[PDB]
Amino acid sequence: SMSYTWTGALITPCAAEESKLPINALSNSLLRHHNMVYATTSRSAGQRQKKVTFDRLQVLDDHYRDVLKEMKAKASTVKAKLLSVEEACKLTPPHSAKSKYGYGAKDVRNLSSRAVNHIHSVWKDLLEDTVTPIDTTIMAKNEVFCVQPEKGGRKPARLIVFPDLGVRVCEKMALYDVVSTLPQVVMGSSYGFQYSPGQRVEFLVNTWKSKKNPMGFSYDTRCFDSTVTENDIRVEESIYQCCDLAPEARQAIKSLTERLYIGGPLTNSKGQNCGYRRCRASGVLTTSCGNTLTCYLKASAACRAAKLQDCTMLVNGDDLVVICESAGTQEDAASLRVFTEAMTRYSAPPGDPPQPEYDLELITSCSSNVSVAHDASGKRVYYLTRDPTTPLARAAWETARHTPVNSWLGNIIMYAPTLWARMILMTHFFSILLAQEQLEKALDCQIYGACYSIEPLDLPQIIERLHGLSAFSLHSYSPGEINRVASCLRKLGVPPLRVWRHRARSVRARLLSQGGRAATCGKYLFNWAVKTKLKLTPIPAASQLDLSGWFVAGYSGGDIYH
Ligand SMILES: CC(C)Oc1ccc(CC[C@@]2(C3CCCC3)CC(O)=CC(=O)O2)cc1F
Repeated sequence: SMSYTWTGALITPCAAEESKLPINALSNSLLRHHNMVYATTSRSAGQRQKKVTFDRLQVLDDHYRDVLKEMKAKASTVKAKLLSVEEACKLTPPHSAKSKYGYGAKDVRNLSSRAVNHIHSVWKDLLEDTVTPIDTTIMAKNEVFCVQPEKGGRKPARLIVFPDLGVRVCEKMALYDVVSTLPQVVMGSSYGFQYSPGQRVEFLVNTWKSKKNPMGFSYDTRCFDSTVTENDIRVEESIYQCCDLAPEARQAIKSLTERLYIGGPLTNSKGQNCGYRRCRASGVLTTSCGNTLTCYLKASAACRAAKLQDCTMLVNGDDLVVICESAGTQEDAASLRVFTEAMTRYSAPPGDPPQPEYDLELITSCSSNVSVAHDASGKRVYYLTRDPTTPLARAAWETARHTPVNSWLGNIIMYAPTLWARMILMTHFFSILLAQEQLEKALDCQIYGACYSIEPLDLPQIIERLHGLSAFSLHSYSPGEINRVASCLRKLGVPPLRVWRHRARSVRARLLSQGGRAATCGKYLFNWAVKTKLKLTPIPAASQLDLSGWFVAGYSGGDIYH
């Protein structure tokens, strides 16, 4: 069936859209080639519509059925509970999309009578009615990228499809416990969202070492959300239903599946009918869990079809990496084609065709790769990095323009040991926080799709707990990593190391001069910038820091605030 049908009504914005990085003294000090940085807008929604719209053909075989049976068996070991209206309300981001029924996210969080009553009525309706398609809004996302000259043309806007706030709270009540606990039970060590960046590195390295002649590949599905069929979504529901659930949960899950998850009408911000969806909704609670299960099922079966030897998968939504035993270069290329053919039959055709890789450092998954640097003792150590282009472009935008959610803070947290997060992101943003006297102000950021309020002054202990003390003393980064950063700095027009070091020393001195948590930031985050090093001992606050909850599950598109 067609992933989408369209009426001709436009996908409309509801606020002004800026497409060019503005000229701004603060962002200019970070990167001067502002014309390289753009944001997507509703103007390119038509381009995206064409890309996401196609007929899916799906044929299922014995391998598919076998894997599904195994997954259901694991799912049957899971007991999940309904959330109360209170608990669900508390998971709603403060700035989540308001309801069309006269209340917003703040009212939901405050347990406002108008909010809570409508939620109860939506829930009751889910129980009474298991057929009527539920309305969704479709919007073009405004996301920031750098121009890729070698590729041609800007990325068009991604779309988001989401039901009303009232429905989203009901999804949490029925399914929050399921989507938080089920994936790890079903997929075990293959479930990527259970890992911190360091734990992800550990899993990848150990998996690589477990093979005699390791070979790995990332598999890019062409528009994964759109490839997801009614069958796939019903199969996901059948997996959910294997859980030990309350009767009202079972009914609500069945209802949400029939009325929302399988498909439904698309409405623009002007209230006009834009068309109809028969694929994954990108803005529902089950997007991440559904994609992860479905990607895992199809890939596991395709591994068997391709007769890959000892395939180990790591899955995060639609992001898939496979590590296996090499059968030789020609044999590997042939087996990857068979894998691709199998995935295609399952309705997960390739974007870029998968390529066998024999160096672990060259495998990119979740937009990231393992690399090597040296710790204080000179020992080679593994850590997670990524190309810094998008992080830096977004940092520049977030410098020039105010936004609730700050990718830069998430990037510092997740990539704290990296050359670029330390040299550039920490230096740049602490200089701004110093200038603004806003070090004490908590900021919102995203980790694995969930939103968190984080105090920048807590960064030293957060980094220690997450990455260890070595994050503050890594040096001698790999030539490949240094070269990649070098290319980025040239492309974006970012100042060189000598400039960042100078800026960092000044930032550090000021932080130190202020005492308290500010001084701890100066000492630990910027020790790299000084000749006369300070001794970096374990921070007492880090030992009593429970960073569990951060890496339990993925919630991208799921409207989750922790
Ligand atoms: C990209 C290239 C043209 O320039 C650089 C080369 C190396 C580095 C790393 C410098 C280093 C890090 C420490 C954390 C931030 C800067 C690590 C290192 O090996 C020595 C050092 O003085 O600091 C940055 C650079 F910007």
